[PDB]
Amino acid sequence: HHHMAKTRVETDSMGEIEVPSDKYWGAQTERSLHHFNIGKDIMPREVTHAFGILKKAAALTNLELGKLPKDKADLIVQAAEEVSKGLLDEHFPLHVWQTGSGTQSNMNANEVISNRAIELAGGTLGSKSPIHPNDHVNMSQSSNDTFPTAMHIAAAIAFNEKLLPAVRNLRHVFAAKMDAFKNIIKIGRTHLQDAVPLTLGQEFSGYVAQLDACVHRLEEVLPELYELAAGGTAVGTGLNTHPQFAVKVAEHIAKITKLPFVTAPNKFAALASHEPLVHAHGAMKTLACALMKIANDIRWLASGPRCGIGELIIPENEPGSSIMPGKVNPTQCEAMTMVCAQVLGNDTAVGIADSQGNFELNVFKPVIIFNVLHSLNLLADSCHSFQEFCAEGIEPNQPVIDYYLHHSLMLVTALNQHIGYDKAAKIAKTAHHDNISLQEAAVKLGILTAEQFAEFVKPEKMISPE
Amino acid sequence: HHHMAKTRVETDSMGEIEVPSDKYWGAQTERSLHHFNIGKDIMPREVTHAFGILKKAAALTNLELGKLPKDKADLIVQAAEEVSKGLLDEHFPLHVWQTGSGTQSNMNANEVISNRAIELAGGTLGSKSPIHPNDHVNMSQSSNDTFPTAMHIAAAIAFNEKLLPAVRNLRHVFAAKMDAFKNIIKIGRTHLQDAVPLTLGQEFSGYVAQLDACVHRLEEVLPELYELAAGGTAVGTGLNTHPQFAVKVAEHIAKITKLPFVTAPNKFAALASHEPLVHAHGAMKTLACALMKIANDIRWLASGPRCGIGELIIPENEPGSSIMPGKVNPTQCEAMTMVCAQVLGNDTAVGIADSQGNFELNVFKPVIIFNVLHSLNLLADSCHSFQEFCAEGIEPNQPVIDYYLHHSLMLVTALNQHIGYDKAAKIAKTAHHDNISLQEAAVKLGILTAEQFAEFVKPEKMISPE
Amino acid sequence: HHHMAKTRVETDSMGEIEVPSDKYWGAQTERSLHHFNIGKDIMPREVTHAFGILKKAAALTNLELGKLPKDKADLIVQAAEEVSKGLLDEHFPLHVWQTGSGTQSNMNANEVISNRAIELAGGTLGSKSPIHPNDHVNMSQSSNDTFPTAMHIAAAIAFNEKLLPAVRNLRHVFAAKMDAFKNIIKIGRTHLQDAVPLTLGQEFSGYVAQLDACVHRLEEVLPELYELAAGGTAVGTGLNTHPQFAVKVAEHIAKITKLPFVTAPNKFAALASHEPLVHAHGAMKTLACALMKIANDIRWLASGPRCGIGELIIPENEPGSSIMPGKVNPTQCEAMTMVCAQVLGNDTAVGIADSQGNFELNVFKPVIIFNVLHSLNLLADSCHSFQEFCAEGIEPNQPVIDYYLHHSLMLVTALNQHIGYDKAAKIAKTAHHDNISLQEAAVKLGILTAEQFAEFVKPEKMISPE
Amino acid sequence: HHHMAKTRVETDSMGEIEVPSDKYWGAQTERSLHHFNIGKDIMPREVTHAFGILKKAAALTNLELGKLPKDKADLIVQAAEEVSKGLLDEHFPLHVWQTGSGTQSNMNANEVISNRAIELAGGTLGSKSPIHPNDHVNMSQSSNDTFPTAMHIAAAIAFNEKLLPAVRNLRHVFAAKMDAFKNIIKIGRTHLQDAVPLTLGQEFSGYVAQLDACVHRLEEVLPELYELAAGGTAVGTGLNTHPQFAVKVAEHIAKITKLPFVTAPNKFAALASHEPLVHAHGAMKTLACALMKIANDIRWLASGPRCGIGELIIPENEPGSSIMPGKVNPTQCEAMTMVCAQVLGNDTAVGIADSQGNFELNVFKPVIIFNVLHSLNLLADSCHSFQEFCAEGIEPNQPVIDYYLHHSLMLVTALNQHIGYDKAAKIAKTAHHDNISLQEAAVKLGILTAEQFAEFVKPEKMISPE
Repeated sequence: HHHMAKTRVETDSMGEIEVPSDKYWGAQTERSLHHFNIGKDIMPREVTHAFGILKKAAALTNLELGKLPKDKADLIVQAAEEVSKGLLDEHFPLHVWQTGSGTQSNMNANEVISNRAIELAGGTLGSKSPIHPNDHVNMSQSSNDTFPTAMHIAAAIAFNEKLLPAVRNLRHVFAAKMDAFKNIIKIGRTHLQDAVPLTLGQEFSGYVAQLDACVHRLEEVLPELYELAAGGTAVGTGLNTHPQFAVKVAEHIAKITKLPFVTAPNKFAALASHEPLVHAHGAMKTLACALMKIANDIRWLASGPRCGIGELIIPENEPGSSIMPGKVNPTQCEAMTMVCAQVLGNDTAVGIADSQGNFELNVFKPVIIFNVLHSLNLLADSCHSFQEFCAEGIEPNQPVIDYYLHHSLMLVTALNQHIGYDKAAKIAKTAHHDNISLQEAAVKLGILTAEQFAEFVKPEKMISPE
Repeated sequence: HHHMAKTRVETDSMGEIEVPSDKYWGAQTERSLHHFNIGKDIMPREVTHAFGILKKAAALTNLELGKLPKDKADLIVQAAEEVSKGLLDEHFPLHVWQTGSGTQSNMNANEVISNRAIELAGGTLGSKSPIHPNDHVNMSQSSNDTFPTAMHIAAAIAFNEKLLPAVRNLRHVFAAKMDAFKNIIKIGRTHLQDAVPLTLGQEFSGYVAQLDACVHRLEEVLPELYELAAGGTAVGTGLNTHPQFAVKVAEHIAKITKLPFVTAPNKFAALASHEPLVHAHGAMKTLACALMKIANDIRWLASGPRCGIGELIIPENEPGSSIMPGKVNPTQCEAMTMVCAQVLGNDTAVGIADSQGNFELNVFKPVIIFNVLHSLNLLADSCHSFQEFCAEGIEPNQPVIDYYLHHSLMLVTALNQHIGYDKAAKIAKTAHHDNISLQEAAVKLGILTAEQFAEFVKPEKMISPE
Repeated sequence: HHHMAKTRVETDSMGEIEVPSDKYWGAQTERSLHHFNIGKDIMPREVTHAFGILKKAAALTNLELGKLPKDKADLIVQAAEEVSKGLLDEHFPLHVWQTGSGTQSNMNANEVISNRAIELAGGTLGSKSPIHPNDHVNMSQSSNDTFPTAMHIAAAIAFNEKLLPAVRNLRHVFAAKMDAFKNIIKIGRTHLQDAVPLTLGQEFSGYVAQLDACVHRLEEVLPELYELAAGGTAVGTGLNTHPQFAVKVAEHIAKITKLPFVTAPNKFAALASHEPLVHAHGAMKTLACALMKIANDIRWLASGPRCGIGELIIPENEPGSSIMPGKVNPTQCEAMTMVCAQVLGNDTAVGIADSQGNFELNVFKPVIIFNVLHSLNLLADSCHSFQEFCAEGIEPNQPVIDYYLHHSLMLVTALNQHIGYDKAAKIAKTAHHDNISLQEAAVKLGILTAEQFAEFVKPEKMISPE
Repeated sequence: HHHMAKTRVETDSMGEIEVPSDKYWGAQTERSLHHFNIGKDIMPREVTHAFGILKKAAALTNLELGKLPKDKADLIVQAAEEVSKGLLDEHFPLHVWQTGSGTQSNMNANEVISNRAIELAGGTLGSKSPIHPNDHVNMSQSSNDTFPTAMHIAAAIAFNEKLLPAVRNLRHVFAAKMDAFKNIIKIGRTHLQDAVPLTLGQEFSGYVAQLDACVHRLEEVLPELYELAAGGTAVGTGLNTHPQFAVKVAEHIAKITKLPFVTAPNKFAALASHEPLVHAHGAMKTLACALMKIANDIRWLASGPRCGIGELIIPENEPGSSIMPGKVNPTQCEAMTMVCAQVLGNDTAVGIADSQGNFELNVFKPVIIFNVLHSLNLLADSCHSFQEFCAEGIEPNQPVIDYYLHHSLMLVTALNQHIGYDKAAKIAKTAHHDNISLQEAAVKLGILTAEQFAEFVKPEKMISPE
């Protein structure tokens, strides 16, 4: 192994290893990079930032418990704050496809925070003095209860700060369009066939209701994620931690994040299984199922400009051609529906990985959180992009909407109570056979005048019960 | 088409069709059987029974609204009660793989209830008099808002009466075993490797906590399922139903079932999408992920009798061989883990089908409810079978548990505070090299007497924090 | 346990058990029914029939090897032939969710064939004389190498006799429509937007090519399925079978079926894993992905009759209403697309189950073959139904096809070489702005006469390279 | 929008846009980055390199057809060679979650190759002179037939050069271990229970056979991938390309790659669907199912060091602790099994995306190739890492293997032919009851001497047929 850049010597129990001088990680992170260079997927930075939160909270807890000297605590807190702010993300090189407990990324956090703290103290990086990655930064913690804590911190923060606001904000654009479109009457479509009318606002209200329900399902995940594994140590018993550490470290994490993190009531389930994250992903899967449908309705309704449906007009954002006026490819719908297919696959992966726990520890932890955060960021980013570059600009093509409404055969049942089923069916059959409107067929057959037809067939009286 | 058995003539708008005389379905059910003979999967009987509930509630509602005469209402209610009790299930022959709105099974219910009601009145089956399948049994309803109502009734009743009790009951067997095993100390296993100890009760407490969380996730689905589509009619607007029908029919369904069914606040989402059923299935998927792990722990811990782990003993229920004493194949674990694999696949199918709605109607309704009820019955039945024939009979193999506890190298860290890390590591290395116990190595090296070892290494002091 | 019907006493190593007198199964099948009453799914009858084939072949082999007397062989062959013909399927009551090796269904076959053979000999059912279910019907076989042999026999026969012919036959209907439609020019659609033209025959040729490729992928599975596990006995070594049994029994199975069954070259992989069946299901998944798209194109192109696309007309098979002329719901497309969603979920289940083998035996065998045969029958049946009741009757709506072709803006690039890009773009922009055709805009602007437009814009010259 | 770095002005039909001066992409790539900033996933570099191959081949073809001047061809070829060698990968910033046709990445290739070619000619970047991204680099190509060509080139090259060699090489390490272990007799395990013996070589032969079959399934994909969409242009007809372009460009791609690329016989299926890539992913899924099982056998057999199975010893690669001798966590098995879970989820995503084609174009192309290449690289990299750091170092723990072999009860059936079933069963029952070996029980009961037992029970005579 070699590095073009200058290196320093670090040590672990396997001996010396050279580490790039401008990086803060240590011997074990460097050594592990050599053995787990699988794929391109770097551990998600939300997990790195959550490790910063955990290590800060641990230092404050160990200080309060009298275990960690104030001067060492202050240095660790300062470095862990930089980690949690994302300022040291280039020092976290490990891939997802690592130790299944995530211990390697826990040690990456310990080594980075130790070496940055050593630098803040004016010491020699790699010397483990005055801040030792295991003895100080990992004090009262274990190889097994740290990564699952980072998983739940990362997922809960991302739900609250990124995903739920993105879905709420898209819902309120659809609601604003719903209100704008509340008096536009359009033809229904069931089984893809022409059907009785509804307003464009009513149809958009379905999307609003779908998104409302998804918001609620995502919120219902959060209490499970607020429960933290920290304090279970190696197998769940808390052996070799302080009797107060589990509760106090969660108290500090709650204070740091202003979210109601608590210690997990059952540490054995918290280490041996990850159904809270299966549930988090399942709620995201329900959102992908709703978004697939909503995005598909928008692109089908806007299809054209002349040989599709064409009831809606969407904004064009990629360059067009002056020789192709009216043509708009629905590229935000395409990105969103591709995201939705990915989320349904990621949901399969998460459930498979969760099902594979053995005894005291599920060792599929990195792939579980990787898929949760991948789906979350894809969904949130696509909601935001689809909102800005498609949904906010949706407009009705009123002449097309109106054409379908008054040229469909489906309004004919408004005639039954006036002329009877037989005469109404005759009007519809003649309209269909002669390729004319219901009104034109009624006049042609001498059954109704045009004024009688307009009195009897009022679409605004066909969008609610009697 | 032909029937060995005597037939009667029925009619629909395509003409005459012969229907077996001893069956209550009518022309459209018979005719559809000829076009949708796909697979072997008959529509689940819970859906049939829910149609009975809906049609009874509809008749009572239409009677109260003055639309349906009392004599016709009474006959429909009587026949619909037989349907809801399962007494007419042989008259529902249609397969899952039918019209994607489920309208064919709605018409199966209308025809059966009409012909049975005609028989109760002493009339001629097939005559549609005095009870017409469309004009009376389907009064105020539509082809599109009836099957989704049956879906939610069936799923909510099955959750409440079958699945949730089965999971609760399995949880309490594991809790009773947890209590029985609370003082049995065993070796932990992490990454499949020997680890620090925990009690067998603590390990079973993890399973108890997993099942508790699953119960809660399944309960959280129910409010979505209690909302019913009935009253949305063809496209969600309620055109061609009574303005009070949606609310009153749900009131009657709630009274019949003693569950809090209500009309859906948004009929457009209720017809165009089925995320409540995606969510119902997702919660079942979390249960499958937990059960896979629990069942696998039980069969691995009981593996043997001599060359596996062997900490547990499970009951034998299939015949054994007197020449193979001690051997027990974990067949309830095998059936359960196969069920869990099926549920994870069914969850993929449900999300795909839900994602495929278009405009005013999702027309994947039968496959969605088919998978929900299939997974539900597999999970509930396997919980019950695994409980009765495996979990209730789990016993510890105390000599094997004890052997591992005192022959593992992992208890050596109890020595550090007395003799130091170096001497403790020397004891462990000698034990490993010489294939002897930690106590034997400590004595062999002259570092500890046996009495000193027993004083310093107390597994009962190694299962909690300091 | 009890039975309304008369019973006889049977015995196994757990004692006496009552078995219905009119059923041919024995003690172990009855006893197992009491422990594995999970779900409704009875082991697929193709597996039962394949057990008949295996047991006939085994009897002929054991006769040839001198192990089985001729009189006993003849009786077993006669009963096993009845099993393989489906004549005894009501005597196979066990569910899929059984012993994960499938040994319970192997014993169901042994007991049925033994008791039917005893009856043919005039003996006492349940006495195991003169035909013993284990000592004669299971002679030279094991509990573990029999069900996987039945799996491969069932799957290979079903591929050859049912699935592949169904797909080939649907392909040739689409090819016949392709030929009929080869001169009908229609507008292309890309991203759902209007695009340059192609013939309806060219578009159908895509479906033909998709089905051809699927046929090839399904055929490529077969050599893996022809390799049989029989002869591996308990763990793959062949301990306790005749050195010639594995090869000779496969020779007899090949002769019975007229398919090239052979003994598996590696019995350890044949018992410990089932990737041939994962591959069989994966090829079916590719067919589901193609059929979803083909069925969706057909229903979208036929959507209407007036407010959708409407380029195609499909046959109506469920009763319509004289007041709704022209309306045809695409119910065969709906059943097919629901089947396709199911197959994608079943594919997830099969891969999960296959991944879960341990050591010498994968004990997820029933769920693997259950999903393979479920997907196979759904796909084959839906192909046949969709062919008969939809594809064979597809017709073009030529006036609608022609309207789109000549009212799209996309043909304008045919003008560039005659009038230049600028004038062509001006024609398109005016057509779009004024809601008129390209020809009308060209005339309106004085750029072209109508005769010049017709000379320059020839759709029949726009469906191939220069 | 802004850039800290110096920028140049580029133009598209939407106007001016600033592009970083040190980047080779152009207006449309920059503008699209602003609209499709979804997730972190950059289009896989294999697709970028394949675009280099396509654009080189296109330039050579257009030169041969007389359409492209030699001086412009030479410049494009030079720049496209740099792209195909990976030398310009920092100039391809677009994400997977883009236009569903992949046209945006096609234009990224055109703009990079144009601007690099302009630089090679000494011109002004952004001027589109002397090399125009559309008029020259995209000459004879379309927005829709280019990305699918890159998909197939990338996948076929990656199969041949990376995935298949990685699987073959892992197979031959397992085969070398198989040969080394051919005389080591161990206890079988079925259903996780002790079973009759087999050699460790026989058990490893199962893994070898599984990998051989997977190699064959992966090879069988390749003929589908060698067929290329290039030449189908917008909808499959080849409108607006040269009649010889499709065949000649594939000829040039075959010459460049030394792989047998050919033009696709049906361009409509090639644009409208992607079952070749579903099949490619399905074959990778079969490999994930095999690897999950193989990796699990290795980690279970090596579990310990004292309270698991412990028949194998694996190398330790992460630092251990001198106080935990003998303990080795199976971290390569963990990374591999996590990869396998990911591949099963990715397979679900690929099938869903492929099923969603409409009319002339499937617009899920980026997510399909993203998952194919993600799964491929994870599988190939994990095979290589698992080979180097686990499989090559697998050793038997012969004392543990031997202990199980001679202390299992399963060898007792070797006694039946000498002492009868009854006496053999008595020996087994006494051994089990008294916790002693079969030999000790036989002696204790006075049934056999130790020498008689050793003569009658020879494990080397128990691993094959009579």
